[PDB]
Amino acid sequence: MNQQGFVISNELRQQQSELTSTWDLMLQTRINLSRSAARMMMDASNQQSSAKTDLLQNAKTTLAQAAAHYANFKNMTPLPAMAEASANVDEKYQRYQAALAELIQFLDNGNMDAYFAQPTQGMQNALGEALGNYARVSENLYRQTF
Amino acid sequence: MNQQGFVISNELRQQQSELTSTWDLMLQTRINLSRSAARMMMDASNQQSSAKTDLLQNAKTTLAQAAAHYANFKNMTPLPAMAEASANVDEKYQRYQAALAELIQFLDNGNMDAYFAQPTQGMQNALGEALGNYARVSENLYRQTF
Repeated sequence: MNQQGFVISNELRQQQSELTSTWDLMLQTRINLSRSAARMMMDASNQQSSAKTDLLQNAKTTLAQAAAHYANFKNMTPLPAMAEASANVDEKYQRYQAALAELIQFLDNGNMDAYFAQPTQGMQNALGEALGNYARVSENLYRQTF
Repeated sequence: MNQQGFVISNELRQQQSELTSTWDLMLQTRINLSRSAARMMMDASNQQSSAKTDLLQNAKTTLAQAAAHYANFKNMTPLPAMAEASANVDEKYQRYQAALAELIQFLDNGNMDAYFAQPTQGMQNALGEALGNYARVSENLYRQTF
């Protein structure tokens, strides 16, 4: 229907929002984990809450928040035009969320070797790429509506 | 003019694009610097290009790319409705771009102490916040046009 433009617009609006929230968060989680891993050597110092003192904790919350965000995005059924794009993103998200979930495990148990061996970058890049696509396909939509 | 909707739309389209590119990049630069700082201790190993071996180099390019992006955004005069928002973002960007430029200096000269003392987070958060505003004000625009 004519007036339905807004309901199908705000939907494609929130799909983009929380999606950019997820990325912003996993991107902030990887930096938090590095601040913990970096300081888990010569410049340790802090004894109160050893290991999980400050940034490790902040990196558990940031992933938790990115999980909460995406959970909504996945809750919304993708438009027929965006089905193949949404899936590509979902898959790429699975790998990277997992990668970070394991980096948190690694930092919890002092597994530095494991930490620095996982090729986290490729999985981050794989997700960004899928994101740029979804966005392209997504913006195109409105342009194919004005 | 009536048809001008597209020229004023695509403009507010690219302003948002390259702006999200900048953030994505500084967010990727801080993670690169941590990978370098983290490994600039027990798990060094690599002798080819010591210090500036891999991630330090990648972190110079990512900032360089984020600089290139924003340079465009700043090149575009802000709409009367977005002037006060664009400025708030500019300022907050100045602090954080600088913060990262110095973390690169720190990692180049082995200044680990300086590296872990700068309160990078507050400046990142200060920028994200200003970004959420600009976005709000920016999205509102089209909604105040449909």
